[PDB]
Amino acid sequence: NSFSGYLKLTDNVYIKNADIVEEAKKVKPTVVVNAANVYLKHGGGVAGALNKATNNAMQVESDDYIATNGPLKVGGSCVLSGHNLAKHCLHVVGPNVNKGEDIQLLKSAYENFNQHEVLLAPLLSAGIFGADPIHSLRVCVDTVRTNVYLAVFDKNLYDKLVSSFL
Ligand SMILES: O=C(O)C1=C(c2ccc3nccnc3c2)CCC1
Repeated sequence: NSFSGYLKLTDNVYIKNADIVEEAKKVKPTVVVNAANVYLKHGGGVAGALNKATNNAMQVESDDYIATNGPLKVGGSCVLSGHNLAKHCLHVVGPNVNKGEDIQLLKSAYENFNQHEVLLAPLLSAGIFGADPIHSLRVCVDTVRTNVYLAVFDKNLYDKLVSSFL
């Protein structure tokens, strides 16, 4: 968990402008969080980038998980291998508010982080899921109590989050 160059936002939330894939390779954290969908189909965004970095090993494992256990629910999670990126990958489903999924489930999604002492993660429900990323950072800060290191790819978004917060 050799996190470097993070800005401390609260006693347990840290933020950096970085590619989460590169952070996972440099740090080899105990847990990397995936911004997943209920069928664990890692087609784009952060999910597609993490899967690509494992050379599809994450997708083959995810398919076997779904055949045995069924899909997750919105607001839920499962722990699978982190492959070459981490000891574990915590797959978490935030609501896709553009498909009518309730924004109240974004608190349930962040609650899954509390089963892990330290996590490297993206903001949930940002990008294609449609939630406002600054609102997602506020829910993370209010809900997560363990130590979370957030990676934000886009520098324009990172500066907006740091300005709104501090
Ligand atoms: O900074 C982020 O967590 C966000 C996104 C991201 C991040 C890394 C990605 N890497 C490759 C392709 N697409 C990506 C999208 C999309 C929404 C916010």
